[PDB]
Amino acid sequence: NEVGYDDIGGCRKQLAQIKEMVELPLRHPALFKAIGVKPPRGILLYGPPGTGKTLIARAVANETGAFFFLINGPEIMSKLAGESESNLRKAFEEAEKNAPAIIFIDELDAIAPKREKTHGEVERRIVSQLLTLMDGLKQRAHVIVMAATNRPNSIDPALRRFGRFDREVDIGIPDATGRLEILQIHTKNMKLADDVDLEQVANETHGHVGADLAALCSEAALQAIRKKMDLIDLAEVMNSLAVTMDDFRWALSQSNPSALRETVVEVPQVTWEDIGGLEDVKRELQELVQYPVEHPDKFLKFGMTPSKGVLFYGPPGCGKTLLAKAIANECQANFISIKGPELLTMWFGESEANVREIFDKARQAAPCVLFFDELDSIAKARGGAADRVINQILTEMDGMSTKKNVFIIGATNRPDIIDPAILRPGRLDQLIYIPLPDEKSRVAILKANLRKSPVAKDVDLEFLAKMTNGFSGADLTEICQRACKLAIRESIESEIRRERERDPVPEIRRDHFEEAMRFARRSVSDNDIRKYEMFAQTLQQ
Amino acid sequence: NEVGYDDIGGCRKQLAQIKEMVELPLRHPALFKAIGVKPPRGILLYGPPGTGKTLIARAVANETGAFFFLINGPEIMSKLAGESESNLRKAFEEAEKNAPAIIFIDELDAIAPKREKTHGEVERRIVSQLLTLMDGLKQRAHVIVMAATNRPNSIDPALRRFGRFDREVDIGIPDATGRLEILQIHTKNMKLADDVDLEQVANETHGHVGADLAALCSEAALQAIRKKMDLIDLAEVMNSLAVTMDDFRWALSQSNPSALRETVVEVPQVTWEDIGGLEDVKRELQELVQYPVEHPDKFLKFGMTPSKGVLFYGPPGCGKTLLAKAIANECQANFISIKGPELLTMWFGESEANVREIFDKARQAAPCVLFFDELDSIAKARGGRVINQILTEMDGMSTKKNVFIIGATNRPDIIDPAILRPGRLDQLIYIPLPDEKSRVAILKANLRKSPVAKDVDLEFLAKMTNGFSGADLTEICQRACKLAIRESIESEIRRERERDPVPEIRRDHFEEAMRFARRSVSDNDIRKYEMFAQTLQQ
Repeated sequence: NEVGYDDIGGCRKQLAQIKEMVELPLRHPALFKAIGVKPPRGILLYGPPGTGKTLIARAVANETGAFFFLINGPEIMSKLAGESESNLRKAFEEAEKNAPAIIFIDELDAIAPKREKTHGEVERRIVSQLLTLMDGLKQRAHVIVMAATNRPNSIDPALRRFGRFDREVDIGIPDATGRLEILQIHTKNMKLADDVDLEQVANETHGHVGADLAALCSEAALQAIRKKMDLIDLAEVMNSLAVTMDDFRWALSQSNPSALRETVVEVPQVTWEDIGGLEDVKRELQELVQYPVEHPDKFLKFGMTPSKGVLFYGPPGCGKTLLAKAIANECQANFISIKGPELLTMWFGESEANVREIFDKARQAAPCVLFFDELDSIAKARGGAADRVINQILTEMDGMSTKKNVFIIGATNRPDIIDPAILRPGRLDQLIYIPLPDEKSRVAILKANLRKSPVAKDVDLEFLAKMTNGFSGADLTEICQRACKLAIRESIESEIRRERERDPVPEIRRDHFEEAMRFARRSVSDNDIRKYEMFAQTLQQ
Repeated sequence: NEVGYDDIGGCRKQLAQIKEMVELPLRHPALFKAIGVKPPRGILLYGPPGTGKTLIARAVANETGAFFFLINGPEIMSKLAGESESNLRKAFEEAEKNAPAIIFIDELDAIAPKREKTHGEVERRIVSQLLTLMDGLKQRAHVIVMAATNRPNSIDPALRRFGRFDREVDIGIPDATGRLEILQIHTKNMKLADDVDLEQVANETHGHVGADLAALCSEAALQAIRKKMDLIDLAEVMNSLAVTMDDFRWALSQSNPSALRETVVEVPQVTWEDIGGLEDVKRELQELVQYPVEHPDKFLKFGMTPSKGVLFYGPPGCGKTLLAKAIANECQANFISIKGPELLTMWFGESEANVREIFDKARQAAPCVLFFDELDSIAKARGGRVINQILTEMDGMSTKKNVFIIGATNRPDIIDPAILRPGRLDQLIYIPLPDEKSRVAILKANLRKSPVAKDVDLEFLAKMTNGFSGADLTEICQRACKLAIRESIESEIRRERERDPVPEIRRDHFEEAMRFARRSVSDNDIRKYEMFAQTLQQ
């Protein structure tokens, strides 16, 4: 036993939560009379698999100094019939006499799956044996258990019956800083050529696993092996560990992550400078999520509970999406975004428990903001009514208190045919129309265009911002892509003349901007803007 | 064994009923030749898990003084195959050898689910052995068996056949004062700092259960442990039992609700001051609700037992919802609200069979009034199933045992051609757009749970909103509250920026919120409701 905190760390919030929730037998054995009962009587761990949850349990039992005693879960499935209760009853009786015991089983879906998966008799008998051993461990000298599950829907809800397995602590995936921590710890073994800071690697990667970052580190060292020709039993590499930034980018091009397409949960990094204008609107969207978190006395002063979200109907654009990202960044709260295709999956695909799973993820990862987009798509597809999604949405938000403040940010192209029921109070009625973005917002968009972009003189960004009033900010990012395409068309094409004969000029100029402002279009028409301003008739009841 | 009867509470009506039904072994065993048969044979216990039904059975066995012997159902499933009759016939013969015996079986659905879900043979061997034991206890010296079930439909319907396990006592989840009672129990063992009276913690923790309140009272002390920097094995962490209201609202902020999104059954604390006006309407509603319950002599005078509910149509407003809550408050009856998304869930999604269980919970929860909302949304979603079982279940409901069905409807024409027929809910009632006295009651609801002072002209806003809605006037009240809070943030930001809360909304905030409201009803929308005032001289 040689593990530590930092090995599979990075997820500092969840590891700090499990630090606060597990340390109660550590140094405080008689405190259970003061607290009344231990909140750990079994701790469930759902997430994308293989994220070092087993090493998380090993690390927390190392820091408590308790008898860890890992039991491999599918070994019970690997035992023969009639003796499958061995190494579980024996393990629990071993942990009964050893009072500092933090039990960790793993792959509980092998042991205790969904009720549809429980065909056969020995599997449900193993399930019953484990849960009866668990509630037999009532207090029983401060012994707890930990599990390793995919998601709570895939396991037996009889184990999720409370009084046992009541703690759900959602390790999930790390952020760019957490992936930087995992990448730094896994590169403690190796040595790099210092041509990369590895924050660009951890920021560039998306949806990976800590074991997948171990695979990236292994493939970078493998590329260091692959570059050199086969030395005759040589330690010429063992003193010259020289993995490069080229090795890391080629490893990133090769690797296929596993936790891809799972819904991300963590706070994003926008820091409010992408957006501009709508100062009372941005103050309102700041306050509705921040002051429930930062000033509970102010909503304790007046007990009238504010709404738990908005509806950003308006023109199609990424400004509402980046605004909703920066809201959770400035609140420093978690963020889950469920866009249009995922909403269409419940109507085309017909799995309406997914809405329950998304809101359960939102509740379990509180404080959080649920961003929703393209909500009219399931209704405009019907046109050319709620249809299993919107009624599910109203079902979940009705069962949603102001405590565990899940925030619901909608985004809609057309407010006419979305839902009559969302306009009523008690539901989510905040018709915050963000307009087509004006000149200050487009200057902020141009400032965001400078991010990860070498910039110099000669560019007339103010002239383009003055011309493109009707062109939206998402469309201004589109013409930034067009000008980038025109620059990339001629950058290395300039120096390929040198190689054809035998400077990169890494700056976009104004002629590329003029060609890009010739080529494109605009993503709005005025006959949509008039029905956007149709809601300005809201004067008097 | 240390649990007293007063240790568990909350469900006062349910605990009174189960003390009424279990006490027949207690002190009067010779009463069985007077009553003929013992009315408990098997008592079924449904409800969400974590409500302390094991504690309830232990406490009722402790006040009875009977041989309890609780067994948990999955321990039978934990045993080896072919010897699983251990702790089943052994347990029932152990209860046979001791006459005051109250068997409690925890998690019956792990033993006896529905029979088609009992794939394989040994599950129904165990279920058959248990039920043959159940009717093998014919009288057998006053033994009865209780069983912790999750839901009545989830267990085998053969197991609830009249003769074994036919007493349903519908424990359910507790109400707000029941939550206060369980909170007082869980804070009896510990001590707080008395900044909160624990009513203000318990009157909003909706959808929570006794295990949830145990989690609240545990994590409040955990927050108190989190408050100190470090105590190195010393008794300052034990004597300073000083958890705060901030710790309790933080604990509710870190509370995962177990039995939320469930049909709640509580008495709703409205007390009639929310809605005024409509003297004839309120007279006939308290007539048709309370007087069948509290005056059965006048309804045994004559035989025309009236309708089992009414229909409310007109504009979409919260006044009829709080009205339906307040009538059940005034009769002190239970209340289950069936909402629009709940009714729309079954029709597009094919969940129709749970209507048979919602009406079953209604029938168990009698006397009660059922509120139904937005029933035309299923009707208006035809152009862009479930209601045919509401039209079956109330038709299969007796003239007594009130389960009164209150409907909420936008368009009164499109709902149902059969509900206006007598025998069904033929009492069409147009609850109108809210008028001046109703809006005064809306202002009374606005100043309810609100800090108040002078510079208020709520009557001036009432006269500005003369022929206009009151639910949108409540929306005006949250808009003015939102205006007052954001200017009540800037009052204290100068003290923190340079280095009073003003807890009353002023009149300029209300007159600014006047400009951010819309007519919810239209004049032709009023006219198509008022066309149904055609019921006149024949």
